[PDB]
Amino acid sequence: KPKLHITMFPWVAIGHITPFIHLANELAKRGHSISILIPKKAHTQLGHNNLYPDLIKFHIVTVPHVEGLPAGAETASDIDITAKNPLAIAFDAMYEQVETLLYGLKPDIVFYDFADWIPKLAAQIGFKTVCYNVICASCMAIGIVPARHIPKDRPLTEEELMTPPEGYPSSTVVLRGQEARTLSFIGMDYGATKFDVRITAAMQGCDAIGIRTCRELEGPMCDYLSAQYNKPVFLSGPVLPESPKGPLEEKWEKWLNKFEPKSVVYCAFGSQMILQKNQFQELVLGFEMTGLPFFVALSKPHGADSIEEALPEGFLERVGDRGVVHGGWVQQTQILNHQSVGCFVSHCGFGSMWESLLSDSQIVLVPRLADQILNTRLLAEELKVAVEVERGDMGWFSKEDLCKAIKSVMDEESEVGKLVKKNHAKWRETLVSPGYMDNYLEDFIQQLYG
Amino acid sequence: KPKLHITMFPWVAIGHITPFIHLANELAKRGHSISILIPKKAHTQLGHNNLYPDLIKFHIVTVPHVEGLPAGAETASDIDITAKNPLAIAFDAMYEQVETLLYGLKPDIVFYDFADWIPKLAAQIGFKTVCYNVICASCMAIGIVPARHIPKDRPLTEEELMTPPEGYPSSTVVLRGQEARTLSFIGMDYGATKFDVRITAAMQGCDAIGIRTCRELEGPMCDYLSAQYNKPVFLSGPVLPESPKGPLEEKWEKWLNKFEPKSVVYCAFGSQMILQKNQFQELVLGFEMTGLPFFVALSKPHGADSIEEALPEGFLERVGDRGVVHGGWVQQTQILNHQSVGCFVSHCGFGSMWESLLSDSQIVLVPRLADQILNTRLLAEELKVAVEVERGDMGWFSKEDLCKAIKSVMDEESEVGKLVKKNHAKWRETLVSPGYMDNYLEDFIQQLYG
Ligand SMILES: O=c1ccn([C@@H]2O[C@H](COP(=O)(O)OP(=O)(O)O)[C@@H](O)[C@H]2O)c(=O)[nH]1
Ligand SMILES: O=c1ccn([C@@H]2O[C@H](COP(=O)(O)OP(=O)(O)O)[C@@H](O)[C@H]2O)c(=O)[nH]1
Repeated sequence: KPKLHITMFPWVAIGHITPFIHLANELAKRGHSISILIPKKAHTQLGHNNLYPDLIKFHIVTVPHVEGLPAGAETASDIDITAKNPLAIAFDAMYEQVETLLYGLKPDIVFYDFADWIPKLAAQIGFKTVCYNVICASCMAIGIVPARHIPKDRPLTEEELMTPPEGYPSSTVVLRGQEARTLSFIGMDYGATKFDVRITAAMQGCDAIGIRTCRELEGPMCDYLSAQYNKPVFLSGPVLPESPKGPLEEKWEKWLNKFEPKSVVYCAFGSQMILQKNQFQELVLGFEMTGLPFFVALSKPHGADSIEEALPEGFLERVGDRGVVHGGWVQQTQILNHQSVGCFVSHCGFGSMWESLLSDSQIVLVPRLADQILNTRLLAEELKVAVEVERGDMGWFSKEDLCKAIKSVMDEESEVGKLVKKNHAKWRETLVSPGYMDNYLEDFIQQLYG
Repeated sequence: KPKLHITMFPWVAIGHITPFIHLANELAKRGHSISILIPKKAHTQLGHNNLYPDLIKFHIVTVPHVEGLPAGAETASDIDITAKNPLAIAFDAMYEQVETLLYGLKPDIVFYDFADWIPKLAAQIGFKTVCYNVICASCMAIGIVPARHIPKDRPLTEEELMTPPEGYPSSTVVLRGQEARTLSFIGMDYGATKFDVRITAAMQGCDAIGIRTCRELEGPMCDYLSAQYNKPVFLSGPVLPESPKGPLEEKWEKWLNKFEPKSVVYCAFGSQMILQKNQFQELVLGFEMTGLPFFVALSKPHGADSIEEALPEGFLERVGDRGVVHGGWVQQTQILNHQSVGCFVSHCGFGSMWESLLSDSQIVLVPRLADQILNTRLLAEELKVAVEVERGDMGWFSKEDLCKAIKSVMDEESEVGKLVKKNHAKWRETLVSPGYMDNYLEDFIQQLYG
């Protein structure tokens, strides 16, 4: 059969564009032609990521200036929350450029997420569509689904956000009372329409729903979504990029080598999150309390001159060589693979979650966003491969709760540590077995053909 | 099941508002609540048509004055072609009042045709929409459809207008040669946008397409439109208003009784058309040529003192009592049912088309507008229940051509006459069968519930 030509049109945020590029590389690796339509700044930012330049082509789309849009703003990273609606309205206004490009490109299949109008173009130009979602299936399933009723005129109440929709498959993968605000985005105003109206049309318009997940983790959610929207659900798999090769930085390798195997606690909260100073101080003190060696790589809190200035007084001298607090970017995958590292404290962001699952380190989760919480519930509560830190009203976490969670996994005495480790081993050796990722890619491509 | 609440917002023309009222009367008969939004002058003209005042409510919308709009102009009837764009801009400018009214009415379903912005209000307020078209499916299918490409700049050449879209279901229901201009409206500027842009958004925005037609006549057209737009198509049926059950004027009953049964040729061209004097004279001369009794009810040409003054010299003396030319409105349906009448010459306007099909009279068609031509092609060529008069460059028809058409159906010898009568009898027996109209309405309502 001939290779497919697929055009991708993602929402204008780095967190959306990058996974599409990851999918595009896996598809082009199998010989399909991919055209990706993105703003100029994102292309300059992410242009090196193209691994198959003959097959993968970038086409620049101009972001129209509209009332309220800051000058030079093309992506979600450029704007603060005040400009949310104008960016969305600017995103909707590139309909007519996208129509012009698609007429020339003539793709077999178009991938989109937030552009609910693309199916209108599918009927006009004649192409199939996949609604491809980088975020968790549970988020979609618990949030914007026909079973849940969302009022047009008023926001959802906290109890409405807390209560899962009728037929929702899990009692475990649920939000609590204080975490409801994390789901309030589903009904938020997003340009001309509210977000749930936009997503509902995107899901109903597509030929198929695409989810960046695997059945073993999220099978019940995908079926619920398939029943709810009466659409086939295609699972690409996680589509994890090849993790960085080359030697780990020698200073870190030397410092880690001072410690015993599996004895070091590594902490990182992804590339986006920046903690507030009081939470930052509370976190480092929690690590100090454990008495174990710790390596924490975190951005300094906003407006702080340095990591040291943000630190609580006397912290450095007491810790000595036990711990490192580092303001810079680090080779996370190489550090996790180091023999000295035995525990990973993360926010359960998508990349960190999969790296934790693939690693042999103990998993401790401090989620902030709604997906991180739901994925934390899956890992800690449903699968019991991890423990979750208890958290306060704003998501705030105390040093005692963080210390107790780390100790619960790290001590050889602790029964919970043995239990999560045994469960973690069983999932890992499913997840790392040869062909597991590739089977998802192949079946996904085969589903595109249907 | 609970009754539906339906709001109708038709384009500001009497020819659009009245059929919407016809559907509204039929829907209210089955207990649904209808709110109809129209300008004040249209309400005074059409208010008596409301048969179910508890269920059907009129809400007045003010037509804003905008640059170039004639004073007091609220409908297409008020304005000449010079004001076409100002009327459209005024129609589009009543967006704010319609939005305010829709917030108050809170309808389940909204019916619209030219108001392409209505689906945007649907997304904001939360209602389903039907794009309801009084004009025939064939006109929609041949004209503004994704398969046809219309430049947003230059106009569609006569050969482009002549050529039907790719996949168009009929070879027969097509425009010929100099008729191409009759379709030129599809690309015309209509206020801020060109007409095909407005209709394309309206068709793509709706939840379903509604057509005032039946599957038996126009089924392939409806399917083509459904495939082209990837939308459900709902067939209301013709929704014919009940004929005015009144005694026929005695003078006409007496004059018709002078002649033999099925021997009289009746001619009328609808409620809108006014012939030019030269075409008017050519028409009456064609009737005289036939030698048959004739009754033609036509408006006198614009600016003419009387029908008699417009007549070619000597016409009334030669015809005597054989024929009548009447400048006034007549009871068309009762005259058709009179036993003396055997033939109906019409312009194939929508009402005259259905009345001819339901009658036992022979059908002779002289179409002027694009919908009238396509429906003439369906009746005369596709089904062969009628004959068509040949027409000249401007739609002009010669008196010799009209005489030959009438003689082809009226002469008992004519093989063509026997054929159209038999075919007409077959269709009439289907069309008048009990429950035929009501089944379409009931199925239409059931589709609305969906
Ligand atoms: O110091 C750091 C922090 C993060 N990451 C990488 O950043 C990626 C994205 O983080 P994740 O998806 O876990 O969370 P997010 O960045 O989306 O908030 C992961 O693959 C991590 O390996 C890294 O290499 N070094
Ligand atoms: O002298 C006349 C002319 C017309 N009609 C009626 O006017 C209606 C509208 O005509 P049609 O829809 O055929 O053409 P249009 O008015 O749309 O051009 C038809 O139902 C005719 O029966 C009538 O009763 N008397």
